[PDB]
Amino acid sequence: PRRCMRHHYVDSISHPLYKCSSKMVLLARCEGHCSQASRSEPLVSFSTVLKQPFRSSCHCCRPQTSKLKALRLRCSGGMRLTATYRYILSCHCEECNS
Amino acid sequence: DPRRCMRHHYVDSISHPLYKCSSKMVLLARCEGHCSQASRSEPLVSFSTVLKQPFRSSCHCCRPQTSKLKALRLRCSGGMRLTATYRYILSCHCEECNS
Ligand SMILES: [Cl-]
Repeated sequence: PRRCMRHHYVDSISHPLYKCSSKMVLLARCEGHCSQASRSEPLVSFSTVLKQPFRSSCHCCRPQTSKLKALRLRCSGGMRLTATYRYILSCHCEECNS
Repeated sequence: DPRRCMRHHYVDSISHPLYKCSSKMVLLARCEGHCSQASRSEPLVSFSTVLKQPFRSSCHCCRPQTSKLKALRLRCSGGMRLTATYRYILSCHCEECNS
């Protein structure tokens, strides 16, 4: 089966540079195999050599809708610091380059 | 031999989209298949104002790996000679959507 599904997991958010207390939060990701085949066929040009010579279709498992989240970290030096990220609510198969 | 990323041959009629021309039949190739790799998309974290692209993604697509540039002269009604170009695909493979 393993089609484009939404998946829950937990992770701990840290600042990549500063020293802060790890806060762990529930996240979601999209993952799976879109059923549609991907394809790529040549375009014909009477004007120029084509910068992009190919017409293609490719479906990828991506977030369809998501909710923005804020997160404050207790960072050393009495620093309060805030992080943003998007909690994924639904996933779908979507064209690689819309 | 499953339905994976590979080359397919077909003959196609080349014609100008605007001008009247004597069409030419040519052998073409395209890529088509199902890459084994699962696609995925995860949220990114940022301490700036919200990120414009909030997700890091992986997605493999069946694309031309190698190709040969072709040209073709079409005879057209106005006595005009029109030259088309296209790429003859030589090999296909699964490649990341972004690049
Ligand atoms: Cl010529």
